[PDB]
Amino acid sequence: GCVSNLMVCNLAYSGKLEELKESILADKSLATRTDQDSRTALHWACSAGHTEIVEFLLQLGVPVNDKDDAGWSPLHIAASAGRDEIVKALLGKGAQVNAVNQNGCTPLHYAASKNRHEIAVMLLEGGANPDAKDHYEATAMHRAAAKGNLKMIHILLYYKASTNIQDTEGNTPLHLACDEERVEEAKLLVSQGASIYIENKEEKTPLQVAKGGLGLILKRMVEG
Repeated sequence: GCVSNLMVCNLAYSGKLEELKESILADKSLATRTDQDSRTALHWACSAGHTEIVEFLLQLGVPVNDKDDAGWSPLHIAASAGRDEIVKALLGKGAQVNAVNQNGCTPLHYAASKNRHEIAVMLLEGGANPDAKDHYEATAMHRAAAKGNLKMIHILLYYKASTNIQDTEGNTPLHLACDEERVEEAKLLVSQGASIYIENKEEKTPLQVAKGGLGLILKRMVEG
């Protein structure tokens, strides 16, 4: 498909490595020329998962942190699209782990919302802030708890993510775990220090949001 008004962007998106290599080597300025969405060949190669094209552009020494018109960096694009090897390559060239797009999302928010375990680890090994808050003051942990992703909760706890940050509705990840009936996630969160006392904007603790017996189980875990 024609994703760009820029030839080199279409070549990068469609995985046309040799043609892209010919064009840029012939005119190295094409490597950083931007299209209608303010994207270069790097953004499109990240989107379509063309690792070798990404590696080519990085070895050329293109910038790795330029944002398109929606605030997306290559690292956002690679993390969202589940491009494990490209995320590794971008972190190897000092990609901004804590960059935010126009929704205030970091690459880790996307790793969390799409259950991308290996990418979350690479981002966190790379200095990602586990407590980065989006425009709704929500964290990676809010997403993991809401979706019931135990493996992702273990990753975020290992890298020292807080369990008690309130989003704009006053909900901690434990409120969301209780509301979505994520029983084993709720119990893990409490066992690791998630507060049963914090009230959301409806003046409810996680115990009060919890349904059918979960509230008493969590209360007993903290109070005996």
